[PDB]
Amino acid sequence: TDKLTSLRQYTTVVADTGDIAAMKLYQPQDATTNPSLILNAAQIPEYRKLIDDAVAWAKQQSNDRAQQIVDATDKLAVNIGLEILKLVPGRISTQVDARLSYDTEASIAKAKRLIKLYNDAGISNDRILIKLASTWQGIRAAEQLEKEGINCNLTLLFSFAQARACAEAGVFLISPFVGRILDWYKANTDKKEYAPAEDPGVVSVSEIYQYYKEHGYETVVMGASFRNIGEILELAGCDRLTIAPTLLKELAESEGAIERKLSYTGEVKARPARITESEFLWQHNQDPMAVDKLAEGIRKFAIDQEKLEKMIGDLL
Amino acid sequence: TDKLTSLRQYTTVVADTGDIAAMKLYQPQDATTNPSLILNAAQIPEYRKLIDDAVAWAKQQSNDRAQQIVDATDKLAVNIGLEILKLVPGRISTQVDARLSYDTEASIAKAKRLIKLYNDAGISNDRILIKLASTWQGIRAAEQLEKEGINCNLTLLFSFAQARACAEAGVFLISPFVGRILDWYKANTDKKEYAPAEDPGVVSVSEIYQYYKEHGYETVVMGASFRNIGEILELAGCDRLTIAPTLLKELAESEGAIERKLSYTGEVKARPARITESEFLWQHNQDPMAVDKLAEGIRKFAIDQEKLEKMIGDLL
Ligand SMILES: *C(CO)[C@@H](O)[C@H](O)[C@H](O)COP(=O)(O)O
Ligand SMILES: *C(CO)[C@@H](O)[C@H](O)[C@H](O)COP(=O)(O)O
Repeated sequence: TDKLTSLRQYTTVVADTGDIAAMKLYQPQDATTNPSLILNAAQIPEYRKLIDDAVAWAKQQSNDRAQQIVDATDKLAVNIGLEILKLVPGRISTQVDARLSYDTEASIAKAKRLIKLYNDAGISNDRILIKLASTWQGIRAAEQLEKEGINCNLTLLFSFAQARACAEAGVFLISPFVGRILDWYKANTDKKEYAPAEDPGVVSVSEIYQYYKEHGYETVVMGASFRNIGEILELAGCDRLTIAPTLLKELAESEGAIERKLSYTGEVKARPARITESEFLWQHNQDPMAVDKLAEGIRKFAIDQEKLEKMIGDLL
Repeated sequence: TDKLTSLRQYTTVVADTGDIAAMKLYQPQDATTNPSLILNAAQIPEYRKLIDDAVAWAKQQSNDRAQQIVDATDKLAVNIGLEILKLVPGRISTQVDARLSYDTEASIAKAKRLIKLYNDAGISNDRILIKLASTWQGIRAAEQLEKEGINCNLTLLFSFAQARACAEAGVFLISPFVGRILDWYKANTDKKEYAPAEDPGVVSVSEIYQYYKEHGYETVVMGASFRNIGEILELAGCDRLTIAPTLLKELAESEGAIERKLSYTGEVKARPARITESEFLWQHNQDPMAVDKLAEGIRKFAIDQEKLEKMIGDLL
């Protein structure tokens, strides 16, 4: 049989898309969206009914234009989540407005707003992960949300500082990125091609996994962002991996069995004192790749949120 | 006569070096050092006596090796400042350990430590600027230090967010960078050469100057970091400019009179509400150049501080 089926022996497979066709086809445990994927999903013609439901619901919630745009985009992201939840047994990840990434209180508020929308549609909190960028502020938002029974997916995770802070905050799940790390190394070093074991994204997720297991942290490690099946296969054994349909297709069509790569067997070690905000800021900014890419992912996801608001704006 | 003499009609000229020869030769109003310049100055043979005083003074302050290294490097930076103050009528800028850039309290403490060292040598606070990186944390350190009668030079300033936050904190002086901005644009865009008026470093300082004067802020604007005399001449009229000896030489040997370029004639406008930390973080990370270069300058200055510690370490 196939590499996708072999991988599911070791790793829970998650679909990185807003497209329901992919859920029918690959039957993943969970799904992840983000604002770019939400923007792309809104172009699917069969999803016009979901945009229409969102716009109509928004107009019923208030008579103010600014608030209707905000309500409709939020409701659209949730509507897509609801469709996906019909087809996956596990969780949907839905990302908060990236414009709030450096504001803890606004992020907590928005996370709660989305959770309410899901709850009001009949969905309980154990079906949802609210996606927040792994800034200090997002990590603080998440720590508080976890205490209020809202589980979070900490995304755009590039630096070890970020990984340590998320563990210490007790977040439900992290999404350490692989492909964007590779992207950065190509664009900023001499070395433009990498064996899978040398892929610096793969090295990053592997080192994070080890650290998490060796200190007994229970935060789920979900590798995300992939450029090729080599990266994915080198990470077999990661708790979860979220994978775009293109690469799911490739795995499903490749014959053969693969080995588990990622494991920890040793003793549980003593945890250190919690990293403080100053230590975290210092160690994060030691990593020029992480500096660039965290900020960039936030900028891009915000642009896509604006585009989503422009689109909705034209329909009110 | 010469371009250097013409420039001093419009702008207070500051020497960007730890080398006293340059002070004798160009007779600047003020001087600036930073840790790289302190590291380079320590190689000057005539400065061995200053390293020797610093190491001897450190050994008198404690019997602990780690503390002696720290004390000696601080005392060395001050000893250099003291030599320079003999030769300039105005201020010396001395930078705090860049490893403290994201720690407000440690930065305040280090700033005070340096001020004490100068005071103990008979120098009062109106002869000194403590240099701090323009992180949110450094800007908060500076706001507090200014209230305690310690004047600060806010450095590594790249984003408008940084410029606005420093103005609103009432800091004594800012050092918006020019040449490093140019460096970034060369390395990250197609356009590798710039007319002086198009130089994005020159545009940045010009826009900051305008904003400061149009809101009546009294923070001194001192352009720093230069790659060519074109950048400097396009900024004639800036309150101050700190300039390396290489470029001072070029100005002094270049014949002709230059025209003032930077002025604000209009009406004083009403100030906005203060930028908050979240707004500042958002707007700073909108500027990919600023993101990269602030973090980088901090890393490089810290490496140079480590090198300074290695050197001192070998002499205890
Ligand atoms: C959420 C992570 O849990 C996902 O939707 C990620 O944003 C994507 O995996 C990122 O992929 P790209 O790097 O290709 O945008
Ligand atoms: C302090 C600013 O007041 C200066 O010593 C600056 O660090 C230098 O001007 C930086 O110059 P380079 O960008 O050429 O290193």
